[PDB]
Amino acid sequence: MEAVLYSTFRNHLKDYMKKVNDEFEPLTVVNKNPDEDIVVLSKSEWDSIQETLRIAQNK
Amino acid sequence: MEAVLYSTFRNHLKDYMKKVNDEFEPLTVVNKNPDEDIVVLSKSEWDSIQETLRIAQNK
Repeated sequence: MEAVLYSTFRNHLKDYMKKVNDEFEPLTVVNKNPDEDIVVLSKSEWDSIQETLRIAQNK
Repeated sequence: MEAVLYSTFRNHLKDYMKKVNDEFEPLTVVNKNPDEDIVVLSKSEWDSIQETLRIAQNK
């Protein structure tokens, strides 16, 4: 997964939001404090994951 | 899921990163352009999802 330093993510926030949407690929934001670290993905991909999970549970 | 306007998310980025970590709960960032919309969650929770998916496929 693409990994992005916090400062770089903050400095280019809209670009990264467009990237995860346009690429259907998540990224990780890297902090010096690991308890701040996050994953960013499009709502479309998140919904894909959640719909797939519920469909798979039904099947 | 908690929904956060883009401007509010940008203005309080570190607070929201700490929130998704401390709460083990994702949030959605709401843009005027839906193709910019994202989900933010902790790396810990993402890893939980991915480990669970692979374990469930094995079982």
